[PDB]
Amino acid sequence: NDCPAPPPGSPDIRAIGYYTDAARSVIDPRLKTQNDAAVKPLNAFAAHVAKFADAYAKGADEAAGRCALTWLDAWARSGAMLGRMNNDQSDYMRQWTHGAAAMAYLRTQALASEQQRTDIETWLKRLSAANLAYWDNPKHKRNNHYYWTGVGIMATAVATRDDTLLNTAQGIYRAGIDAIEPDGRLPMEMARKRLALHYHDYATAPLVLMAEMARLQGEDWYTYRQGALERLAARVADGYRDPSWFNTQSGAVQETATPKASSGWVEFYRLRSPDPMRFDAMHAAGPFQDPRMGGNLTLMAQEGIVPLP
Repeated sequence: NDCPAPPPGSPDIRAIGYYTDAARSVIDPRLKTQNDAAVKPLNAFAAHVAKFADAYAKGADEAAGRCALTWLDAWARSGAMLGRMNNDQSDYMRQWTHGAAAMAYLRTQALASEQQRTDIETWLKRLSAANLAYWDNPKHKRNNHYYWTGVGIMATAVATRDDTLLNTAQGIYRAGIDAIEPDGRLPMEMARKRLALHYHDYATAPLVLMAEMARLQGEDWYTYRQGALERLAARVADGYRDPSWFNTQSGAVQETATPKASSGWVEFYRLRSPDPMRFDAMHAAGPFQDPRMGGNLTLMAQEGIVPLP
C-alpha cells in the first residue's frame, strides 16, 4: 500500500503552550506532552507529505509525488486548519503546517491534476491570508514565528506564480534581515536565555529557505543588505562550536544541543557564504531532514528544491 488513504484534516487546531518562564525557555513536561498529542495529526501529515516529496525527488517514482498531492488535496477539500485557532500556539502550528504543505506542493506540483491545482492552491492562498492576518495585531511580536510564516507564503507564491504573495514573502524576509544587529544578534531571540542560540538557529532557517526559494524565480535575495545574514549565520555556527558569546549576550548558559532538522539551512547557506568552512562542523552533524522546510535539506541543497518534471 504505497499511497494510503489520507488522514482526516480538521478545520480546527487546539495546541497548548508549554513554557514555564517569561523568556519561554524552560519546558513544562506535562504541557509538552499535552501539546504533542494535540498536534500529532498536524506533525504526522507534514512528515508524510515531505517523505512522499523526498521519494518523488529520487526519480522514477511519480506515484510518490502523486501521493503527496492526493494528501494535500484531501486537506484542502476539508478546509483543514481554516477554522478555530495559554498562548498563540495554535497559530504557530498553522504557520508551520502551512509551510510544510506549501513546500510539498511546491516540490510535487508538476504532477498535479487541474482538479488538485484548484483545490490545493485555493487552500494554500487562504492559509497565506489567515496566517498573514495574525500578524496584523501589533501585540503579536515578530520573532522567528514571523519569519516562519514567510515559508508557507513564499512556497505558495512561487507555486501559484502570485506576485503579490511573492512581495508579501519578500517583505517578511527583509524584515528578518533588517532586524539583525551589527553584531549579528536578533534581539527577540537573544531574549530567550538558555535557548538563545537555539532560536538564532531557528530564525535563520526560514530566512535561508525563503532566499533559496527566491532563486526558483530568478532572484537573488541574498544580495539584500548583504553581510547581515552572514553575521547571523556565522554566530549560529560559532555558537554550536562554543556557546560563550551567547552565554555572555543572553545572560544564561546555553542548553547543550547539537544541530538537527531545521539546522539544515546550513546545507544551502554553506554554498553562499564568503567563509563556507565555518559551517563544516554543522554540516558534519547531518544529513538534515525537516518537513517544515520541505523534507531532506541535505539532498535539496545538492539537487535543487524542485525536481525537474
